[PDB]
Amino acid sequence: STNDNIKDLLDWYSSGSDTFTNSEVLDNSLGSMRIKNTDGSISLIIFPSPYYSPAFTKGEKVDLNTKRTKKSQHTSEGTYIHFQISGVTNTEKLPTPIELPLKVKVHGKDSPLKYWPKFDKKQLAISALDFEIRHQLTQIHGLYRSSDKTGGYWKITMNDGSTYQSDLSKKFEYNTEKPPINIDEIKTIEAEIN
Repeated sequence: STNDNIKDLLDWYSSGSDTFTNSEVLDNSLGSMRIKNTDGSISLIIFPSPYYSPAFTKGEKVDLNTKRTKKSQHTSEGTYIHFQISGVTNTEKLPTPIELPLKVKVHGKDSPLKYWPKFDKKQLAISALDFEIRHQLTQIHGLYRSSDKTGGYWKITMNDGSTYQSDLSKKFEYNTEKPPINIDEIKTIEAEIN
């Protein structure tokens, strides 16, 4: 049996993420952005962190690799609105897609990856990297599904030695999220399930 916190995390990381490329900025105020997607929908995205406050101005193009906070709505005016959190980056692509070095250990023993995607974007928000890492863990490695896989961490080590890390027993700390990083500067990503 697992506790209620672990159940919320299983629901959160087992659903998917929203992906929109080449969207256009309509408005950008403190803590949010109103974006128009190519398919005609509108995205209302919140940015709770003072360290990651997108500075894109009206008219600029951006990419979305984000998560919805609630069900989308059809309004009176007939617009389709998405409610998402974080995940806005520039539209730059890498010369050729790369494979991010992810090594996973479950109870100290190595656990091989299955369906770990390649990435063609130059920069990804840290919350998006968090979603991808944890999603692979819940779908392929059993994270949050039983009581013996409820904690651990993931750690990204950059070429200069600086690191980013998240505790798997808690939801990603959106309120203190750091700015998006260039994925081609990541030396290693390790994930351990206790």
